[PDB]
Amino acid sequence: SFRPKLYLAAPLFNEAEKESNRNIRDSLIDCCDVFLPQEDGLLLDEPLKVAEKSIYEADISAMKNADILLAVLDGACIDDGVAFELGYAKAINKVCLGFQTDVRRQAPTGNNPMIECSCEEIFSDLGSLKKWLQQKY
Amino acid sequence: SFRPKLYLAAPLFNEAEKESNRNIRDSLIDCCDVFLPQEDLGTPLKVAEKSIYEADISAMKNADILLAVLDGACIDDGVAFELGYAKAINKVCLGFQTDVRRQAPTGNNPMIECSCEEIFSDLGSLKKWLQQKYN
Amino acid sequence: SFRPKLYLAAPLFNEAEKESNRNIRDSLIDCCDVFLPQEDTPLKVAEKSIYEADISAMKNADILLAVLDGACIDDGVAFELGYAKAINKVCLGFQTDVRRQAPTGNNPMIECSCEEIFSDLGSLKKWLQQKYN
Amino acid sequence: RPKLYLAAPLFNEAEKESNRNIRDSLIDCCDVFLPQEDKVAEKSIYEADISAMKNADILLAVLDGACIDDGVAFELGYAKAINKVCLGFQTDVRRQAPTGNNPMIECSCEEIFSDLGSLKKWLQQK
Repeated sequence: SFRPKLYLAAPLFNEAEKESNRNIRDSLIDCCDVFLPQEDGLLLDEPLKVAEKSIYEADISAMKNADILLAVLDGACIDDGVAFELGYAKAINKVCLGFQTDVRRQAPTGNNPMIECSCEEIFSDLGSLKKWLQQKY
Repeated sequence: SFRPKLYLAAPLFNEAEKESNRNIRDSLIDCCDVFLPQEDLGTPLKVAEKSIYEADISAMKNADILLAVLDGACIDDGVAFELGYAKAINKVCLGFQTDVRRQAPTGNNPMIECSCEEIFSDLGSLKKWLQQKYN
Repeated sequence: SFRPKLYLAAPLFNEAEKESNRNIRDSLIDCCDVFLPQEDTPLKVAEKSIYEADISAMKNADILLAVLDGACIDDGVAFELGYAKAINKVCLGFQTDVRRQAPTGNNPMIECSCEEIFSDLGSLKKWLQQKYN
Repeated sequence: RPKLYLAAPLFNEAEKESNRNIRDSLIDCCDVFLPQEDKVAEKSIYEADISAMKNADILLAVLDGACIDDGVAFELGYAKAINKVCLGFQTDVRRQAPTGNNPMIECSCEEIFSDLGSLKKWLQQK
């Protein structure tokens, strides 16, 4: 089969966000290995600058290990952790994709140019994401 | 060595932000060559975004220093992208922040907080700090 | 004395937000009767219609429940909170987000504007019964 | 000489300087209350902003920002409810949705102004 490695970059600050990341992960598991930052032992609010540093390095690793970075763009604004991770993964030449069901945008003209142009594709639904993934490989 | 290469990652969406960024540039233009995205119709959207994007990537590759202005209701997603991109290609990443606001009561998101070598709250200290690093 | 009328002021911009609102409403439908704005032609006329619909629905409400979660507190939620407080409804917040405005918590207009802010649907419904009897 | 309440974010010195640019701009037409100039610490902050909002004729809410500020929006709503003339000032090219501002904001503001020259001129008629 070959199971590509996927890193889900996504806000994880309330249970709706965390339940929604699980949904995306369960939808991809028959395709791809999925790293989920919220399930990777280290979560902040549960040692301040050492927890921060531990979270940071664990995320950098997981990004380096992945083939794909899926960035969840939903929210009143695009989360800054997600944007940073999107730019880092682009610069080390990962395949970069966006997931966006939200009606809100940065400006009437859509997402920021650095988000819109770094994602090869931005998807509004999981099925299109899954078919696009299978044709890419 | 020459004058160091500062790229200014900053929100530029109203006239306050644009003036704020000109103020930052004018104070550094003794230390560093400064790239301001806002200064450096009949345009189809997709090729517009591409050219703005490509030029910023190219400027970022050509910088020694990325300075990320972290102020605002949210940290700008353009700024946060540029920080991650610059950090992955091993630039010097600094933050500038004057807002009282944060993501959570624990501070900035750890990716922003741990990727900036330092975050400054006043230009004088930032400028002097760069001066010590490069003599 | 019948069932109290409750207005759910919440962001409704994606299916996760819309589902989460439905879950708040379902949890409360034994206590109270819940107006759900997501459950209730040019755009200049569509705005004032939603506006008037919502305004009228807050005026006929007893309780305003404002969910504060998000990268920012939604501006509509914030508008509805202040509009409901000025006409003397009971104003309550619901907040599961670990995020705040400052490292000192919510904006004080929000913090003192709400009479209490809950993190469980459990504790909130208990407060209301022990309030009304 | 109406009394005017500036609903404005005030969390960095760019925002605060920008506020005083608005208020100094209009101090020939109207009196302006600036919240940045004028447990229990938050309660006092609360009690004073509402009583100042009460004494105002006009609420002008600056909408610029990556979000419309919740404090500003709270006061916009409060001010509309007790029947002030509510207006907006928006220079930011950002919007909530690609269809403009939230309908609670757009329709509670009688007019949304792009520059102070227009705002200045509109209050001449009122």
